[PDB]
Amino acid sequence: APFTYWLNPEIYDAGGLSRRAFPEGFVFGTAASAYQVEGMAKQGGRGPSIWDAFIEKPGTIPNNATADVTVDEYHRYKEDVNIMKNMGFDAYRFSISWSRIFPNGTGMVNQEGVDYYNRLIDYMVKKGIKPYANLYHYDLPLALHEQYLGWLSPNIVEAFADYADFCFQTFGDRVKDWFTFNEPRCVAALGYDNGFHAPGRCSGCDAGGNSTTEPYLAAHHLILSHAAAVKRYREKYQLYQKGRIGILLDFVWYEPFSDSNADRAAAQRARDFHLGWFLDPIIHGRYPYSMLEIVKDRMPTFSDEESRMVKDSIDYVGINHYTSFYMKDPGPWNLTPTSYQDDWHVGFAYERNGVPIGAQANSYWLYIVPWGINKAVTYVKETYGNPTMILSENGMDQPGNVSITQGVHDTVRIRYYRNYITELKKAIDDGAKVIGYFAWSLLDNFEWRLGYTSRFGIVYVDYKTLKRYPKDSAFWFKNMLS
Ligand SMILES: OC[C@@H]1[C@@H](O)[C@H](O)[C@H](O)c2nccn21
Repeated sequence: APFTYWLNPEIYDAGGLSRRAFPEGFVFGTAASAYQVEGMAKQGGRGPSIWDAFIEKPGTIPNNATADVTVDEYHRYKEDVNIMKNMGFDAYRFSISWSRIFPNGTGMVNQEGVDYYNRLIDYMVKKGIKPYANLYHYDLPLALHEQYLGWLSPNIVEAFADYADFCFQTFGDRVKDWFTFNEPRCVAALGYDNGFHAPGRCSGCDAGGNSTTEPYLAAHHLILSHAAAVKRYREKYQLYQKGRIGILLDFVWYEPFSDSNADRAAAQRARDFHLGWFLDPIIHGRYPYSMLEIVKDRMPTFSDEESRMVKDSIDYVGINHYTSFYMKDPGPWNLTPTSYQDDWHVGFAYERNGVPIGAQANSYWLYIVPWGINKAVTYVKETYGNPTMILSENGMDQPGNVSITQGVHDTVRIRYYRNYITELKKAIDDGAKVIGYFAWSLLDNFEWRLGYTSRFGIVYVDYKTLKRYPKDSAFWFKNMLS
């Protein structure tokens, strides 16, 4: 419809933002993941992942949609990179599909898979887009899950390190910025606490599991796998390739509902279980105190050697930040362990004095709370010794069921980005060592359990034709970044 092409004046209101408002060399980019954008899930030599198996169960994804094709970046990568360049972005964080490189997780390399990533990276470099390569975004090769239950076995650690090592050796001559994992908290909690994500394990889940122990086991092995991969990079590659390696951690801002000691403690406890679970080991070589005291024997311990390997195993930390909630003390605690989520012993709140903390996006979990990004970045600065940070994801979603015509006029997303980036700038002006910002995501894509019912892109994708239509938010970035 002709209204698709109405010029939204919001595009040109940058709210005082520009590159001059950020540090010299500050990177702006977009982020996506292999499974969510590539397609060719069962082609090109790619081995099955745990999500290929998980999606097979009817009812798992709305309308039984799959990511077998999704937005087909496998074939359309030049177009996508061209849009990124045209909108003024400096960088693209993509992920490498483990099972596209090693169909069964180990051993035989799938050369067709290697050739794909080589094409993608060479084109990015040609067009002057900086590659940031994440090694893992939820896509464990099914064979490793079948062999020894994947993240639940110590066997996975060296399996991951070998895969990482291969990637460094193969792609590290042009990829200078690496991440080991996207959101290991999500991998552990959604995969093994409530089974919402693959492999769908939890207490009483059809696939089996134990919510009291398995999340902590998976998280422990993810931390070890991260540190073993970083060891490979540091000992064999870093000096020659002159790149950097880190990890991507989700961080919801938890704000005390009131200034009571109990509510402040509740908020800290939520931070500990959400972020500290991974960041305390990396920065201090130990788990958070609250977690140790609450979870006790159900949390694995690091050997002295492991602790040394894990501590300072990053050159920077990616903070994936979207939203904030209020946190309350929930009263006396139940003494019987039931789940990781229950181990937090906190109460969530979404409003205070009849006022919502913010408007909701399409996603049930996503509340629009711009001030939260400032508090979250300041918290990491003050708590973890002013580490080098990348704000590695930020964005919001519309319903999937919107047309091209209305889908492109995403004024709410412009406001989201203007406000959140403004609040991030305040944190940086106050001393936070943030070196980059990445929007989730360039394209509308396969949104895990929500399938195609959620649209996170700054570029609309018609799923019938796979044609791209930049939304007003993409043009907002284009104007702001120029
Ligand atoms: O929900 C939108 C996106 C996901 O598509 C993706 O897994 C990303 O890593 C992420 N972290 C928090 C939210 N999101």
